[PDB]
Amino acid sequence: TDPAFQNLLAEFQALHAREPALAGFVALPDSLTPQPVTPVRIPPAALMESDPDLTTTAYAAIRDAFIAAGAVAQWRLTYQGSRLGADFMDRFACYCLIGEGGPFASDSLAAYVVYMPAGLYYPFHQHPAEEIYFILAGEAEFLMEGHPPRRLGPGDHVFHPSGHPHATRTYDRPFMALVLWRGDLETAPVLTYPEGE
Ligand SMILES: [Fe+3]
Repeated sequence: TDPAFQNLLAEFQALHAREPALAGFVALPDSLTPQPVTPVRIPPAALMESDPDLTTTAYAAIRDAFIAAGAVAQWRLTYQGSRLGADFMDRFACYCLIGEGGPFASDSLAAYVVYMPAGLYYPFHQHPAEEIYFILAGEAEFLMEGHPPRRLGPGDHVFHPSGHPHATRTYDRPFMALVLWRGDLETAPVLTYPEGE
């Protein structure tokens, strides 16, 4: 429906295809049932739209498209009643494209955008889905329990085994990423340390 979302999908489908780490993770079913989205705006959206420093190589289209459908997105508010403050809540940017709260439905995958501004810590978090982080724009640090950290640029990617604690920290750069889920799509991410860290 909303042509913002229309263009987005199409930018999704084509990158998926061009990118082995995506196409290797999940097959695109081709073949997604449309569903209405109730818009929710949050300040992070503003942030994403505004950020002058979401730099790329090969991934401007999708990026722009992510931005464009931002106006119509269901912005999420995961971590709501946690230990995380508005500091977090008003900076951490996420919406659904494929799945719950997104314009398209699927039993096989979900797809998302993550934005984070500079000077932010995304604390250690976890979920049942298997995960891929494909970076579109800027750069950030990726954290994963028991592995050395990785600085992630564009077209870089990280795999998250099930339940595996992972974190992100931005320094002076922002980033945007495509995030794909497979497996248990229904269980929302939770903080690994709801009281600490
Ligand atoms: Fe995750």
